[PDB]
Amino acid sequence: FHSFSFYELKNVTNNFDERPISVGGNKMGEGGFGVVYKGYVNNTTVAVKKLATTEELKQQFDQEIKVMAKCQHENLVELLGFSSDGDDLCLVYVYMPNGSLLDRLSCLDGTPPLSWHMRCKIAQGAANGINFLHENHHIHRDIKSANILLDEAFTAKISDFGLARTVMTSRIVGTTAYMAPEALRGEITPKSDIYSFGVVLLEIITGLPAVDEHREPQLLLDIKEEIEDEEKTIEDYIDKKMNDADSTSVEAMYSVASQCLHEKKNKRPDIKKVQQLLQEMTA
Ligand SMILES: CCCNc1ncc(-c2nc3ccccc3s2)c(N[C@@H]2C[C@H](CO)[C@@H](O)[C@H]2O)n1
Repeated sequence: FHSFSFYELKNVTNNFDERPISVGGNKMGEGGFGVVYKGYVNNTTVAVKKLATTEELKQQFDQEIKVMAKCQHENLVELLGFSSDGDDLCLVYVYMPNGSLLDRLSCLDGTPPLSWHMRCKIAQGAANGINFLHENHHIHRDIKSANILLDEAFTAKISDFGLARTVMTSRIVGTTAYMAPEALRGEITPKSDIYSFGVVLLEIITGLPAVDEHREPQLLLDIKEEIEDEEKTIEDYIDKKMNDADSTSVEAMYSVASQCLHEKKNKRPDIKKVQQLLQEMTA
C-alpha cells in the first residue's frame, strides 16, 4: 500500500481536528484504539485512522496492515495507504459517504430511514465480508453496526481490524452488548463473530440500538428472549420507519439472527450457512 508522510495527512486533516464535521472539524469518531479523521488526498476524500501501552498501540497498526495486505474484498473497507514516519501511526481508507449502519439505523443528522430492500442488501453484503475474513482464517472480534460502513451505493463494508486475530485471553476486548458469552469469558473463536452478527441482524429488523440505557430491556439480545417466551412476536418489534417490509422476509431474517444467537457456540451456524440463508430470503 501507498506510503504517506505524517505531515501530508496532518495537512489534509487540519492538524488532526477533534471536532465533528457538522460544526467545522475533521473527527469522524473513535473505536478500535484509534481516532478517525476526515481528509482529502490524491483528488479523493479519505478516512484517516491516527493510532495514538506504547508497544500495544504499535501492535494494533502492524495487525491491520498484515490482515489487509492479504484482505482485499468488496465488503471490507479498502486500505489505500499508511504513515509510520511521524510520532503517531496512521491508516488511510476510502471515505464511506453514508457512514455507519448504526448512524443510518438511528437516522443520525436527518438522513432518511433505510428501506427493508436496502437492509437485506446490507445484511447479505456484511455476511459476505465476514465470510471473506473467516475463509482467510481471521476473527474480527468487534462485529457491530458502528463497524459496518456504507458506500455511495449503500454497499456494506466491514471496518476496524485493530482487534483482529479455540484460544483464551486475559485482555478481554470487544463491545459488551454485541459479545458472545464465551468471548466475554476470554475465548477467541470465529463463532463469536456469528453471535455479534445476530445482534446486528436484530438491529436491522428493529431499528433499535444493541444497548439503550433508557430502554426496557436495556439490551437488544434480551428482546430475543421475550419473543421466544411468546409474550410478543418479531412483528411487534419490526422497525416502523419502513414501508416495504413483508412478514416472510422479516421472519426469515429473524430465524437467521435466532440461529446466530445460540448461547452454545457449537450450535450456531458457520458464516457460509448464514450467507446461504440470507440469499434464500431474497430469492
Ligand atoms: C459521516 C460520514 C462518515 N464516513 C466514514 N468513512 C469511513 C470511516 C472509516 N472508519 C474506519 C475504521 C477502521 C478501519 C477503516 C475505517 S474507514 C468512517 N468512520 C466513522 C468512525 C466510526 C469508526 O471508528 C464509524 O462508526 C464511522 O462513523 N466514517
